Amino acid sequence: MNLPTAQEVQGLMARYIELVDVGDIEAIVQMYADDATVEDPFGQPPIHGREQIAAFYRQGLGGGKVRACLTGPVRASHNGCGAMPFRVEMVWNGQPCALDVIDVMRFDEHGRIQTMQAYWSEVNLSVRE
Amino acid sequence: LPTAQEVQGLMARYIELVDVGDIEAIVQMYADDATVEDPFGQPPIHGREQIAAFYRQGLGGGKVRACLTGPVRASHNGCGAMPFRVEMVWNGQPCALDVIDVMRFDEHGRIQTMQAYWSEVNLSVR
Ligand SMILES: C[C@]12CCc3c(ccc4cc(O)ccc34)[C@@H]1CCC2=O
Ligand SMILES: C[C@]12CCc3c(ccc4cc(O)ccc34)[C@@H]1CCC2=O
Ligand SMILES: [Cl-]
Ligand SMILES: [Cl-]
Ligand SMILES: [Mg+2]
Ligand SMILES: [Mg+2]
Repeated sequence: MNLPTAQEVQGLMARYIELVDVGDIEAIVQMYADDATVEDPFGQPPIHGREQIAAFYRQGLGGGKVRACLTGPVRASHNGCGAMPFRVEMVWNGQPCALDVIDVMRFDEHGRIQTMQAYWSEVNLSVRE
Repeated sequence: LPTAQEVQGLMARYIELVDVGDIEAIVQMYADDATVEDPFGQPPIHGREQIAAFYRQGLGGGKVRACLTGPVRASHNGCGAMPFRVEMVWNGQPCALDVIDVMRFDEHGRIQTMQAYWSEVNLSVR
């Protein structure tokens, strides 16, 4: 594909969250441009290129015990970009938890993720109480 | 720069204000030389009077409601992003729209940039 249409951005970003959910790291990494960046969290130093991005998703996911679901619609532009609200479910201090996240993404004119920026800090982590 | 908890406060305070239609307090939350993109894909709007003409335009009828539809996500470098829904009338059709703003706050606590993510794919007749 060409540069994704708004409909195309909605479908690309929804598939990305299933991959994170199902932990299919190599498929995640194919969605990214070869020279992509990941800023996650946003505010931390960017991670360049597919080798560094695969290891990061291996770090983050490879241990298992992480479900990610959208909590609302993907918001898609007309310049290849979209934003999405989701929740991650995993393990913190041996007890389930949850991190509410928004990822923005900019795609390419080949339809691959050129950037990504994941918003969140500890204010968005919550636990049973 | 403002804290992650404080960003959850400035951004929520900004939807409060959209929701009741106070354009002058919305404009005061901004910086000098702020920019607005909105929608992200269109050139930026910059100037303080222009940023007012923009809120006057969208909002002015008194008939646009804004509410959050999830929590504000905030970073530790003075930035946040938020999901919300706008309801408005559009030439007699009752509609809705789904939106994500991303905002960065200067050290003075004012918006330095705002980028609003949405499209016509984010429109629904209610
Ligand atoms: C890595 C992680 C699980 C997945 C995840 C997190 C944060 C942001 C994310 C953004 C994504 O686009 C996909 C997955 C995550 C969590 C932070 C701590 C944790 O367990
Ligand atoms: C401008 C608008 C009402 C308000 C609004 C819209 C879109 C994005 C927004 C982002 C905001 O932070 C505050 C308000 C809006 C609508 C698009 C069409 C319309 O009538
Ligand atoms: Cl939402
Ligand atoms: Cl949400
Ligand atoms: Mg799944
Ligand atoms: Mg390229």
